[PDB]
Amino acid sequence: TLNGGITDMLTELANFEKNVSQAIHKYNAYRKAASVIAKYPHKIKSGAEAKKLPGVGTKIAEKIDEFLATGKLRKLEKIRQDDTSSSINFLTRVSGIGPSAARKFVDEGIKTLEDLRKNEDKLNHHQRIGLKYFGDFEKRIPREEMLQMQDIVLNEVKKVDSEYIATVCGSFRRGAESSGDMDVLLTHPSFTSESTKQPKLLHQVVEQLQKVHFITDTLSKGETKFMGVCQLPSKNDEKEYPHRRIDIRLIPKDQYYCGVLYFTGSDIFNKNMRAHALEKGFTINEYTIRPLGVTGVAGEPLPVDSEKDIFDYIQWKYREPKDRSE
DNA sequence: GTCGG
DNA sequence: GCTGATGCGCA
DNA sequence: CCGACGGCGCATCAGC
Ligand SMILES: [Cl-]
Ligand SMILES: [Cl-]
Ligand SMILES: [Cl-]
Ligand SMILES: [Cl-]
Ligand SMILES: [Cl-]
Ligand SMILES: [Mg+2]
Ligand SMILES: [Mg+2]
Ligand SMILES: [Mg+2]
Ligand code: NA
Ligand code: NA
Repeated sequence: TLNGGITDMLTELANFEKNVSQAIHKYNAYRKAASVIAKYPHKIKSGAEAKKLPGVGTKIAEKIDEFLATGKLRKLEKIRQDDTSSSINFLTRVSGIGPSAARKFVDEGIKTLEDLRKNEDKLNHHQRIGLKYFGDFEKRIPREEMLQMQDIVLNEVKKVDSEYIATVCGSFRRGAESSGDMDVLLTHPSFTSESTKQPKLLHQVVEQLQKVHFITDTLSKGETKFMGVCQLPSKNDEKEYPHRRIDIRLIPKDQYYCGVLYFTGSDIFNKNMRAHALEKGFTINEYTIRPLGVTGVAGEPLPVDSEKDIFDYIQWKYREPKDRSE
């Protein structure tokens, strides 16, 4: 892809800053730069050219000049040669191990997959599941499998209560040929911004998906959000499907459009949409869009009847989910 | 790391 | 138990 | 030129 060398380099640096340096704002700056560069319709041929883009400053331009001149970046060559950095970065790939736990682990001599299995006693439940399924969670999901997964979830939900509506969001909604995981937005008429006259609405769905053995493990679970593991059924003598990450959010029914916008993403698109909203005088979350008061405080929710309504308020033209990807 | 207050 | 902060995570 | 940068759910810990 166009400018793929550069957006790789920057993505790699972003990961280093988040996972090793624990410099989350440099992570964000590198990701914003990579993002704007990726949508730039011309081959970048200098740092001075790239610098004109929003989110590319002096230091990224210097890096782009080195990479363009040489085909590499010495900064990234040193990071790659540092075994400690590589170990720390690697352990963050385990679900439940973030940058702080990876460093502690590496500080205690736990550097490899082998080391983590010998030291299961130091891992919490989430981390144990992330380890057990490590290879499986590194794989993407063909859209073909996502369709089978959607079919099971929509079916089992319908059985619990035909009034539930479940929408598969994330990269799948955006039209991706493969997905990292499955994200399911759930609504039910008894859960609104006004009140909750039925308990256990998310719990009912989760336990039904457990009863039929689709959901296999739980990483975390509250009233509105479920994070776990699932698996498609396979045929006799066939290799098993990989276990897959699944997220389910229950959103108030009257807030469905803010919900589905948030959950459709991508993440960078959401952050750029919310930042733009901020500079247009609004604040957006998965529940509401509200006008910003002069005290800084947000006002009451604005009426929303579609995703496009949210785009209209901030004076963006409507982007279809397919155009919300990086 | 970038950009704006 | 709380509030507030941190860690890990979602898009 | 120093300090803000989307926004929040769940799990856990600190200091009450
Ligand atoms: Cl930072
Ligand atoms: Cl390189
Ligand atoms: Cl559970
Ligand atoms: Cl809404
Ligand atoms: Cl809200
Ligand atoms: Mg996803
Ligand atoms: Mg997900
Ligand atoms: Mg993600
Ligand atoms: Na710039
Ligand atoms: Na991780």
